[PDB]
Amino acid sequence: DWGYDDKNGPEQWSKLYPIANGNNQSPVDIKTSETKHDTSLKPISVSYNPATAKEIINVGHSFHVNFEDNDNRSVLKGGPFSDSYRLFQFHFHWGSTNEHGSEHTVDGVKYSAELHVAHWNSAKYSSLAEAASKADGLAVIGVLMKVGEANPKLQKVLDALQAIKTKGKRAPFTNFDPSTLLPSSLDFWTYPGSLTHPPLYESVTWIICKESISVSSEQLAQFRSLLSNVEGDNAVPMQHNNRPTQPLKGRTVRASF
Ligand SMILES: NS(=O)(=O)c1ccc(NC(=O)NCCNCc2ccccc2F)cc1
Ligand SMILES: [Zn+2]
Repeated sequence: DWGYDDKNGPEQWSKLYPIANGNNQSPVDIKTSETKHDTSLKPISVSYNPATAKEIINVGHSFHVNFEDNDNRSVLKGGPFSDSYRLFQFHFHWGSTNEHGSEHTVDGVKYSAELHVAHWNSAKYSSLAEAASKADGLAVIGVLMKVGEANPKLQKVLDALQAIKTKGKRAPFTNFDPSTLLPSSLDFWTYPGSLTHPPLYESVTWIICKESISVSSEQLAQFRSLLSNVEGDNAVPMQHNNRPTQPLKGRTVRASF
């Protein structure tokens, strides 16, 4: 059972998952003086149907908001992609204090949290299960979350957490368009990488937004008040779930701007 504590956490994941030391691991530190602007990168285009929102789940180390993915009602296009990618989930990462919590960093700067909006390649594969291990299978948008003013677009998400306080609880989460959480500008960096926790598949084309979104200190406290234990056990708050940045190993981070 992998986790984020000292015994089962990121520094130990390679014992069970050798790809943790691979050549396309995520997240990374984006050094802006080493990024390569690419004129072939098209703008990011997201078109999400709020009717595809399905369910919110406490998965023990985090929580997930999942989406119906039987058709192309909610898709990501453009950027580095020729294929359409189908939305299936968004979630967050955070840290134990405000000074860190993001997974990606920019010129060494750590933000307080990070939003991940995940999609799978339905042009080429028939299911998330098939796509998840393919090099071109997944596309995740990452948004860095900077501590500051309370973000009202987070409100439905935050209000839902009281119904999924402990591990394994789930509840309907409907009529929600997560493009409302994205920053005003979709200028981005992109690089080939991986899932940021086990099974750590090197299957993700990352889209990291240049512009951050805000989150308040109290909103972050709501994330950290989620419990990793099952109902009835001693409460164990979800204090953090961000992986340290990993070596680029010769990869190039491209810039759309
Ligand atoms: N933080 S993140 O990089 O945005 C991120 C991290 C993890 C996930 N999880 C995920 O994709 N599960 C789907 C796996 N497909 C089913 C499957 C097939 C074969 C073996 C195992 C298995 F579960 C998503 C995004
Ligand atoms: Zn994530």
